Amino acid sequence: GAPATVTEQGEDITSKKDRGVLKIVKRVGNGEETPMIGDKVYVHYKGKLSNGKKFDSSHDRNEPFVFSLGKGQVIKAWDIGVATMKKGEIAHLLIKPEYAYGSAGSLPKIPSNATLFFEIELLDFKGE
Ligand SMILES: COc1cc([C@@H](C(=O)N2CCCC[C@H]2C(=O)OCc2cnn(CCO)c2)C2CCCCC2)cc(OC)c1OC
Repeated sequence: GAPATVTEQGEDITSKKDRGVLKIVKRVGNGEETPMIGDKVYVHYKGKLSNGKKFDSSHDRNEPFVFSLGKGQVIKAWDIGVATMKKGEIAHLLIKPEYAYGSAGSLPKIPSNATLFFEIELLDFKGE
């Protein structure tokens, strides 16, 4: 499935090169520009735990998910990943626990040492 394809073909977009965040572009976006730190960013996404026990979607609540890039408002993997994305881009990320909820997890929703998978669409970004 999509997670396995990322684990095999996905590009390592971490600075440390520890394969903590792997990316595949699934639909190529418009323009050359990607968002800067501090940009207000608008996305739709679907996400799941590797263990299969929890799934989440913006689409579920039908409304775009909005956050300020690079401010740690989301897990580190998103600050890294969404910064590589162009407007209109859809991407897959596979994320080791160190770039998500770590050894502590975020119980009861996320267990300790969880791997996460996301499908993300970058709708738009604006400068603060
Ligand atoms: C850990 O808590 C959460 C995790 C997540 C999901 C998640 O891990 N993320 C949500 C989308 C942004 C990336 C990442 C995250 O940073 O979640 C924490 C988060 C949720 N909202 N925000 C901004 C508001 O402070 C940050 C997670 C994906 C795996 C399947 C179960 C849920 C969604 C949540 O609310 C919808 C959430 O509760 C606040």
